[PDB]
Amino acid sequence: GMTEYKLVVVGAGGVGKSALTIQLIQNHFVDEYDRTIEDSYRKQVVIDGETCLLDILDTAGQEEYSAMRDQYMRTGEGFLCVFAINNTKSFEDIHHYREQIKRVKDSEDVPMVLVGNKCDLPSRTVDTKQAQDLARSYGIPFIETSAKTRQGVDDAFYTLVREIRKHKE
Ligand SMILES: Nc1nc2c(ncn2[C@@H]2O[C@H](COP(=O)(O)OP(=O)(O)NP(=O)(O)O)[C@@H](O)[C@H]2O)c(=O)[nH]1
Ligand SMILES: [Mg+2]
Repeated sequence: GMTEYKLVVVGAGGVGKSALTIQLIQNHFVDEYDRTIEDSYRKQVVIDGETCLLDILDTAGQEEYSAMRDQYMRTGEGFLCVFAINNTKSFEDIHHYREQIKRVKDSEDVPMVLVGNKCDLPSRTVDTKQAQDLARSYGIPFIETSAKTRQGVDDAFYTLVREIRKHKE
């Protein structure tokens, strides 16, 4: 049968977790206008020649909401850790999300991808090489994305699936 992947998108408020998830699943960019909440989004894709089902949990970046935190972190198979390249604080916050995940999973080897989003904007304060250097320290892939243009979006999620598959040997 088809394998399903429970992917969890985490990161600071406003970095574009929802917009990435909606661009991946629905192929359009949300900004000014209203939208209905779902929080869990599903998609069939072919990655490296194997069809699979993606189940994406789009988490809140507000720290005051975390009832599901140890929940959705416990049920997730891999994590997209998102910061925005114009938000130094959200890049600094990656450490805290990676530590939360490691604790909840009780593992030093959790499938994860570091995502630097909003790479269409000119106001960059996080250098690509600095984020690459951090991802190398963790041993995980780094991808730059734009939910506005779709640059990198498929690649970020598919790379996470490839990390889960590699882990599962
Ligand atoms: N220029 C640009 N703006 C983006 C990009 N991704 C998201 N945004 C904008 O940034 C804002 C925050 O995006 P949103 O997806 O709601 O962020 P979030 O991480 O889910 N927020 P929260 O943690 O509050 O749930 C929105 O105005 C959205 O249009 C991107 O790649 N480029
Ligand atoms: Mg959101």
